[PDB]
This record gives sequence, structure tokens and C-alpha cells, in this order.
Amino acid sequence: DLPLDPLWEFPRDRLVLGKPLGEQVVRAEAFGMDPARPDQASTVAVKMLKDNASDKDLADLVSEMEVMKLIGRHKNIINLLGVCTQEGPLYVIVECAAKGNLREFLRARRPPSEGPLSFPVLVSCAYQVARGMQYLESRKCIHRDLAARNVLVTEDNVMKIADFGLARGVLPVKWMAPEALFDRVYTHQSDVWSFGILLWEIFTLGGSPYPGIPVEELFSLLREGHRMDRPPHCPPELYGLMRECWHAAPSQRPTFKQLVEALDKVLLAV
Ligand SMILES: *CCC(=O)Nc1cc(F)cc(Cl)c1Nc1ncc(OCc2c(Cl)c(OC)cc(OC)c2Cl)cn1
Repeated sequence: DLPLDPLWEFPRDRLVLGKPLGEQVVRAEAFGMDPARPDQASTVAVKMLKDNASDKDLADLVSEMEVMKLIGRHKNIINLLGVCTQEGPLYVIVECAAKGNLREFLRARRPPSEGPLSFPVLVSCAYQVARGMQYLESRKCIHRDLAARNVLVTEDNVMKIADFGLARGVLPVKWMAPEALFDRVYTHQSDVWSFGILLWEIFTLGGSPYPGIPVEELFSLLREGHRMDRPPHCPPELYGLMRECWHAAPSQRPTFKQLVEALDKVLLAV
């Protein structure tokens, strides 16, 4: 079936599968993800197919594995760690971020008063996602569904972009740039629009975008040149970034390079 890639194959017998994470992806213990200390265990996540999967379902998982191999590694993406391809079911092994997705992370750290999430820390979350996206962009990866739910948080509060390698497998209208919504055109610039929405998620501590506004009314609100209002405590400089991300014309929005530089300047100024 699948060929042995010497650069990624990991011994099936050295991975002990554990609790499911959603329906399949499973929590596992891998022994020897560090070649330096190959007795050392680490917690990872394993994507595999359920028993009623078609030949097309295999093809899609192979395709995600092969795409992640080629994009390579970065501090701010969920990285490929290894694969089990031989004499058994296909396992794709990736980093497991202990604190879950950025949405639930922020929503659980909502104060009743001041909360344990400072301005610098929130800007830091935004900067780390911009760095992640600038990398994926340099590897010619268009995400297409950048949102706080698709950003995971490690034990050391590092941001890692999830699911940047999906094929055509299971819309989030509120996060989509107009050219996506209307023309089904996805570019790096349309990802910049989604970044602007994510900025707003961060500075509402995981708020739901366009509060109360049925999806039917969003399209005509955007065509009329209306956008989400500045969130309660959001400094203007940050709202200004969000707005730039929400320019109708894609060529008018910032590049991920410019977002990294802008957020860098805010953190240096602190
Ligand atoms: C690590 C321990 C743990 O339980 N972590 C939890 C717990 C939880 F309730 C929610 C989450 Cl999101 C996590 N973290 C976590 N879950 C899954 C995960 O990997 C899934 C995955 C991703 Cl994000 C990507 O993106 C590149 C690809 C693949 O497979 C190709 C998978 Cl399986 C990471 N962290």
C-alpha cells in the first residue's frame, strides 16, 4: 500500500494510543520522539481512519500527511512528528497542545474585574499567529479557515495554527473575506481578513463575531462598508489593524509580513 519514508516512519510498537480527542483523532504516548533520549515518552495526537472510511478518505489523509511533510516545521504551527504506514493502519502523528484551542483558552480566562490575561499576553497571542501564518504563506499554504477555534495553545502558552493541510473534508461565513463568500476565491489576502476577525476574538476573550446579526444580514452589512465595532478595552492601534484587515479590496489589506511588524512594534513599545 503506502511506501516507507525513511525520514518520517516511527515504530508502531513505540506508540501507546490513549483517550479519543474527537470522532478519529486519539491522544497517545510516543516513546522516542527525541532521538537524543529515545526512552523518553511524550504526549502526541494521532489522526487515523475509522472502519467505514472509503478509498477517497485514505487519499485525503495521505494528502494531509504529504502536505505537512513538505511545509516543514515552525514554532507556531502544529508540527508533524512521524507516521506509521507499514503492516497496519495509517497513523499521522502531530504535536498535542495541552491547553486546547485559543477560543476556549480565552473564554475560560474571562474574569468575573481584571483577569490573568494582560494586554502584552493578548498582543503576544496575535503576534505568534501572525508569525505562524507568515511561515505557511512562505511555504505557499493558504489556510482558508483561520479562526481562534483552529489555533491551539501549548503548556507554555505558545500559539500553534491547526489544520493548515486539509483536503476537501468537513460554512464559517463570519470569518470569510468577501471575495471568498461571493466569488469562492481564497488567497493569502483572504486569510488576512480572517486574521482581522481572529484579532477581534482575542480582544473579546473569545467573543462570537457580529453579535446577534443573522448570517442573512452579514453580506449586505459588509457591502454597505459596515464592520464590527471596537471591543470594550481594545486600544485604538489594535482596532486600526483589525480595520486594515477588513478593507474590501484585498490588495489594500496588510501582508502577514506587515502584521508581524505592526504587532512587533506594539510589544516593543511595552
Ligand atoms: C495534548 C493533550 C490534550 O488532551 N490536548 C487537548 C485537549 C483538548 F480537550 C482539546 C485539544 Cl484541541 C487538545 N489539544 C490538541 N488536540 C488535537 C491536536 O492535534 C489534532 C491535529 C491537528 Cl491540530 C493537525 O493540524 C496540523 C493535524 C492533525 O493530524 C494530521 C491532527 Cl490529529 C493537537 N492538540
